[PDB]
Amino acid sequence: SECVLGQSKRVDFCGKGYHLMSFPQSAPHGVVFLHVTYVPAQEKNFTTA
Amino acid sequence: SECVLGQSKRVDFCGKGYHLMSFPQSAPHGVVFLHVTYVPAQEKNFTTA
Ligand SMILES: *[C@@H]1O[C@H](CO)[C@@H](O)[C@H](O)[C@H]1NC(C)=O
Ligand SMILES: *[C@@H]1O[C@H](CO)[C@@H](O)[C@H](O)[C@H]1NC(C)=O
Repeated sequence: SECVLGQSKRVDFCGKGYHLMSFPQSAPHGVVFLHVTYVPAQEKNFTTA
Repeated sequence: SECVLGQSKRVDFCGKGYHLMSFPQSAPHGVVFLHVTYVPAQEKNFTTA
């Protein structure tokens, strides 16, 4: 309900990183979610105020 | 806590649609929530960019 039908702000609920969308996949006696997430990379130091 | 005392962004948690607010009602050995919800209607196709 929260990952597939929507976008969840809950941290590490629908996968690590910032959630974008999820895709359900069937399995024997279960369900498999492919949690697409946005992971930042290669940060840079900056002076801030 | 989440539906009555506040507004829930969780999809299909506090009712089917965009949750506005909920109202609790007591019942024997349980509780009843009246989930007020905003569901859109009257769609119209439009070209987008
Ligand atoms: C920022 O600078 C500190 C010390 O100069 C260094 O240890 C750190 O790795 C730098 N971070 C990045 C992302 O370059
Ligand atoms: C939009 O296009 C579809 C094409 O199948 C059509 O059925 C529908 O009536 C159109 N308008 C609405 C109400 O979204």
